Amino acid sequence: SRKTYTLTDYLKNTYRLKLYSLRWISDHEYLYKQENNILVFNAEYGNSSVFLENSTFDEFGHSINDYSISPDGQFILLEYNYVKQWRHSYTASYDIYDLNKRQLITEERIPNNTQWVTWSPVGHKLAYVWNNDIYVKIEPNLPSYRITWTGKEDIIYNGITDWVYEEEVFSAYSALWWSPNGTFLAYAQFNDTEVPLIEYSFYSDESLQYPKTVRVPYPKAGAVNPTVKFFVVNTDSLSSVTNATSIQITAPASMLIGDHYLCDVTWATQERISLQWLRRIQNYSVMDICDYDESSGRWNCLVARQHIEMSTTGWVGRFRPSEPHFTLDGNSFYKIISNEEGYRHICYFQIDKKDCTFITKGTWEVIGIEALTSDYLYYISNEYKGMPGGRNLYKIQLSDYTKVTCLSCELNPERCQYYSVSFSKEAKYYQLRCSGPGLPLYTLHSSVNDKGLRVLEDNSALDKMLQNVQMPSKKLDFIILNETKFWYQMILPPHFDKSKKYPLLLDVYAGPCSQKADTVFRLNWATYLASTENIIVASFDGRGSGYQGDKIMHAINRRLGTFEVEDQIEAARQFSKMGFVDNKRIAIWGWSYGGYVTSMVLGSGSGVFKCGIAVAPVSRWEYYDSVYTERYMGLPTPEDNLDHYRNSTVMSRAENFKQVEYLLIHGTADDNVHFQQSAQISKALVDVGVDFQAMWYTDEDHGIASSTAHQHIYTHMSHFIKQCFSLP
Amino acid sequence: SRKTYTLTDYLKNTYRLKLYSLRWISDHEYLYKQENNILVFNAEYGNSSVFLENSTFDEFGHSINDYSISPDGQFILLEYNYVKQWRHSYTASYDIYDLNKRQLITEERIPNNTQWVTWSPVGHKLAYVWNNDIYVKIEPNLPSYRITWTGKEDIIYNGITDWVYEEEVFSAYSALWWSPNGTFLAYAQFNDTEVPLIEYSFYSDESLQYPKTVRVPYPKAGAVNPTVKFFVVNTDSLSSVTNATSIQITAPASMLIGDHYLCDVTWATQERISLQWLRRIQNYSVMDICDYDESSGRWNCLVARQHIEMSTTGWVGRFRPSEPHFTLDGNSFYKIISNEEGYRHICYFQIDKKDCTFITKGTWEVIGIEALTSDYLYYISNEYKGMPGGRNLYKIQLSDYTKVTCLSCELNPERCQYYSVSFSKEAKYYQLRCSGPGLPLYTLHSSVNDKGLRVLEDNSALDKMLQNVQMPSKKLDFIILNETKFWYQMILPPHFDKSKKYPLLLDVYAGPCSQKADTVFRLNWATYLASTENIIVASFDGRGSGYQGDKIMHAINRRLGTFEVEDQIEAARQFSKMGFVDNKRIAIWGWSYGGYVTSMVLGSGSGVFKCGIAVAPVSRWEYYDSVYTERYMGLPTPEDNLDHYRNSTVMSRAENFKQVEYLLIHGTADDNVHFQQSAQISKALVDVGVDFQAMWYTDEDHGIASSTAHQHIYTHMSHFIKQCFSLP
Ligand SMILES: N[C@@H](CCNC(=O)c1ccc(-c2cccc(C(F)(F)F)c2)cc1)Cc1cc(F)c(F)cc1F
Ligand SMILES: N[C@@H](CCNC(=O)c1ccc(-c2cccc(C(F)(F)F)c2)cc1)Cc1cc(F)c(F)cc1F
Repeated sequence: SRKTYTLTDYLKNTYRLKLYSLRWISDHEYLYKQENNILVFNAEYGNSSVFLENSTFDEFGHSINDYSISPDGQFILLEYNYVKQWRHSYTASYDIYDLNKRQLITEERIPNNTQWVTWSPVGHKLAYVWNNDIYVKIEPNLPSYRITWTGKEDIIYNGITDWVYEEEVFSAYSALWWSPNGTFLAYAQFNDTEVPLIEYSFYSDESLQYPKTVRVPYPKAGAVNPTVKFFVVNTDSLSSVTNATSIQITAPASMLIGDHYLCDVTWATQERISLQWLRRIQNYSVMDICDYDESSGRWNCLVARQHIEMSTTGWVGRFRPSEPHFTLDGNSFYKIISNEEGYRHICYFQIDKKDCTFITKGTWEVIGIEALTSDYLYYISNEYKGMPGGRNLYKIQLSDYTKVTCLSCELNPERCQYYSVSFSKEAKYYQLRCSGPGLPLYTLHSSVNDKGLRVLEDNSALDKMLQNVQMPSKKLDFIILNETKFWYQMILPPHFDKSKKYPLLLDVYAGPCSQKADTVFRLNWATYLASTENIIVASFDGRGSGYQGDKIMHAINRRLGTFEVEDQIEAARQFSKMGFVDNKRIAIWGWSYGGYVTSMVLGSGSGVFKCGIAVAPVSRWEYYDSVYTERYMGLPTPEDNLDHYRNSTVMSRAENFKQVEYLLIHGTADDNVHFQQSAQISKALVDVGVDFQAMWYTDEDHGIASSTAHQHIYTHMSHFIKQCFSLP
Repeated sequence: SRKTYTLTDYLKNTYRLKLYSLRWISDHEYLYKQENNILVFNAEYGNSSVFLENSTFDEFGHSINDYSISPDGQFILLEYNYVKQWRHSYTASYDIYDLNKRQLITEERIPNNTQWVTWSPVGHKLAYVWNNDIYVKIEPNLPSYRITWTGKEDIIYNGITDWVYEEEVFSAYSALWWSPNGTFLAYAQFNDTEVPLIEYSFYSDESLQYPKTVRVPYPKAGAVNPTVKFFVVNTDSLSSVTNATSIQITAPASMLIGDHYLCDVTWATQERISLQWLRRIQNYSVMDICDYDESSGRWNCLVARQHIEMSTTGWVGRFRPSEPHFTLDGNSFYKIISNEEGYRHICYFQIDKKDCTFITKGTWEVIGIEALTSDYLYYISNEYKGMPGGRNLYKIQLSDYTKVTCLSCELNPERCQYYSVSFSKEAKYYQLRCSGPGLPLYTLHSSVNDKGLRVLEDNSALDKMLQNVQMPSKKLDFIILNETKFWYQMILPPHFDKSKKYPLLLDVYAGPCSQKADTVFRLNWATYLASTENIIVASFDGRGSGYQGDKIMHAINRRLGTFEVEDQIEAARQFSKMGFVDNKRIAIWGWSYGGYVTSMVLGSGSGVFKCGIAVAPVSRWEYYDSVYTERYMGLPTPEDNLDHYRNSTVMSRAENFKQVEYLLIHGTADDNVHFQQSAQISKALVDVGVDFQAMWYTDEDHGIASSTAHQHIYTHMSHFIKQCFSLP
């Protein structure tokens, strides 16, 4: 093949991966969009066709960002006027459409700048947050009853996460939960009153004559956190002329003794909701189970049905403690927790019994509980071929815990080692989403039979074009460092000749529970570098990395900026112990956590690496947010861990940068890793007379994700590497 | 010579220029400091010796930043605890010392964080500003009477300039004027109430967990300006138990019709003070002369003793209108104004007569009036050898306006063509400060005789070492472009060979009234470039440039970002029309205004220049301060000049940067040219997919002047140039 995967291929998206994005609404009915056409595929027969023609909204009057169909097939929510806030959060505008009655509503509309909105999980009620206050609407035209009255901007958050909760805990803007009926609106309240603010400049269009100052309630390590109250309200019994009563659920006693976060809300039954609470020191959590006193109107969390989760070697959970899965009756649950040997497995609990029973075991981990039937529990794990880089669907028999069937391991062993799954309601049917090492492969299935009905997308189009191009290949292997196996992955250039010396780029993330070596098919920067510029792009999962059990993962506990960084160096040495590395031309790079590691590595003065790029790096843990930082580091106080805190900064390593070429890039409106962190590094290197290279990106955040800038930054970075490696 | 002026020579200050910094206190007595020793040289005889021994303060207890001896020889003010604000402004701490009585005061001390402080011009009174309010102290231990009560931070300024006045109008923090007696404290009041704020981040020591937001009352072009009131108060008649009465002087009527600034305060006599007022549109100024009604207690500005200054071709004054010089009686004054042909010359005014009389004329300008006697007026001009790059002391006979004696032209024609002057009281004796083309040369003189008593410093030390080093030479010449002569200066490398092709660096300022080509000796970056890296470093004074009369200077009126930029390009062409320029290797660079021009030139797509560095550049005039920007551009409104404003941005030229290599540098804590200005450029270039090089400087201002950073920046820029020119 004469052609090659080029920078412009990557940047302009020459070769598209096709996804198959479906959405179940019954136990056999899902949706697929097509040239604006919302079809409804019937997995049971195949006699699928129109649900909503593409032209239905050619007159609508606005560009349509997203849609939500009420579960009861009666309405469609129309999300237009999208405006991003943080990672998950945004505000939008919303119109409701009567499907049964070919008509768009016009009365008692859902207001512009709405923070969140969602259907009741059965029926067609609407919960919406606007101005920090929650509103309910039983019918798509009746006035909305105001649940909360305390919403103040950047102080009181009703039904929605503040910044830290958004990013660190829940990964959504939304702090609302429906009871599977439609009766109860569970919601949390966040008081940011004494949280400090991060303040940075936003410059906007050329036209804006004074830069605006952005101000964000953001708790850095050891600062004052937000506080949380949790409430439940009845939706049915809602007088259109009395301010509703929301029954607060107070937390456990072991929690109220001090700083705590709310770290899970999972409903069990129509009148039973679970909560999990985490202490500010995140090695101790508790789960409450609370029933509705149908005569009293209160909520009762039986001290005898609490369940403690804790760790002596580390923190609780991968990032947070896992969610529980309740059986129809809601008297027992399944939950992934760490076992005695330190492996995340499925433990089966009874509401009232302290001890659970491990219904899976071994040297490997459960990734997620996916669905639970009367007969089976389905879960994804990296058990197959002893490979933590891999993902598969498995099936366990409820009536017998040794009847484990792998549903995916065998379908396409060569093409498909990284599965994910989407189940129909009642888990009647399921989609498998294969992500590598071959091209993504979407296929549909029936639980009952296990037989593979239909191939939904096999990307053979993409595959056609790829035969024309000199693709890199991808080695996934381990090396042994103690009696421990540490996985790496290399992206080998085309026609890789093991006797030649290739230049190597060490691509780094390295954060707690990271996994940079996997079986996933990717078309990114690395592809352009290997293919066109004949650069091996490595990645390595050392200590602190996840899915290999608490011994590797918690190795980094209270010691961030150490083993993970050192393993990264070690890994490089080992690649040059192999024979294909021009050890006069090893580079490093990374973004976010991985920019930090790349900065630490460069400052280590191991003289292994020539140059390096840090994108949006952490430079000092006291600058990052409390909930992340503390999870690993605890409190920056001399009675706690102020020592490793002060010992793990990039600035303290500035002298050693004399030995390297360094490119530092930061977006200026990074709400997350504040430009501050990069500004401190620069100042440090300036103070010590080290030259380096810098780039900022005006009005850009942690993603540097705008079309123009993403192009600019990968371009810029490309030259830097080429220059560093001397490539004409 | 084997050695060369190296980067490290420039950066580490290998070769020092010696100054001779004296301060007159009588008509024959001045001071010189020596290894901490404050001597007093008696120019009359020479029998000079100790005034204050170096050890006098080895016990003082603080590091001493500065000192001020009261005019009546009785006290010394001790300024310690210096803390910079803007260009001139700062806060400090002050102790008073009794010279007559070998004792440091301890009672009713001058308070920490004092904004300004000054002796009465005769006697030993003290005026001090603190918390925006003025305080007077008749004796160094008696309580201080509070003159003003309205001082509010960042809103009310009594006795001190706000940001824009500091930088643009007066060039001091101080808005206080003593009457030559010690009777009257004239002061101005600045109301910033509706001035917008510039807000930027300041990051501080590593330790500061949240960056601080700096907020500064700063009016961008066409924003709401500060307003000014002016007051006079009697110091003598000051009850220690009645709030003083300050007599407001209101402005003229022609002023109060709209926006205006106060643009000069010069006292005439013990009971007569001059003011000048400038309209917000700065082509019209008025001067008030005001006498004290000794019975009334008012101030009277006789409408018949007003004097209008205005321009049809430009703005009034070089930057502001010039100060007046009053004769002993205070009934007439001398002032530099522009003549009928557009040359800044000395016009002689009578208090009551509209017209003045030009007592100098020609194609050349008066730089400044230096002293006036009963017999002579002394002034500096660039008249000699028709050279606007030169500065000389001249003398005119009051009794006869043709008796013009040049006091300096002839002393050392080869060494000395750039003089400045310091006069004793009554102008009995004078120091000449020669600044080039030779090594600075400081010499003392007597007015009466004109004979050169003593050589004070001849830098022959510096001259010794320089004979060891391969110094660059400096050609200063003109070229003709229309029937106009435009001056340039080249810094030629050692052993310059006119038949070889040298790479050329065009060093740019180019702003209104700029002069980059002069006879001054400099040891800067340019020196290292020419000497060591054999790079010609040129500079060129095109239209908009000063000291050559209103026709060149006002050429740029309402057209900033045009002729000045174009002439810069033209200049380059002309250097490559000569034969020593490798025209495949012309670069451009500049700081502040010059950063702007460097950016416009690079954006011109004249493909004359290969690379270029912009330090701290203006990028869009609507981002700069009102008082500077409006002086040249008027208002950014469609009924005014919104057109040239919007047509003169660097962002609009972003496409053309594809043709060049570009280095953009900004300090992040630039209170002056906000990092905004650079942040908008970068954004523009990213939007048009242009690659460039960027460097920010954490917590640096428009000076990038901190010791570590100035080193870093000149280092970084050096590599960039070398790289661009391919120099090993
Ligand atoms: N801010 C950090 C986010 C880390 N959290 C997660 O990735 C994450 C991912 C998933 C979940 C999550 C959400 C719902 C349910 C679960 C559950 F199933 F319970 F495990 C987990 C919780 C947290 C990452 C980060 C880390 C850095 F060091 C840095 F500099 C920048 C960064 F953005
Ligand atoms: N702000 C600009 C000021 C340059 N200098 C002056 O304006 C100035 C202003 C006033 C005077 C002055 C002060 C006292 C008395 C007199 C006079 F009375 F005229 F003798 C003039 C002398 C020089 C410089 C500048 C210009 C820019 F374009 C830019 F982007 C940044 C900058 F800092």
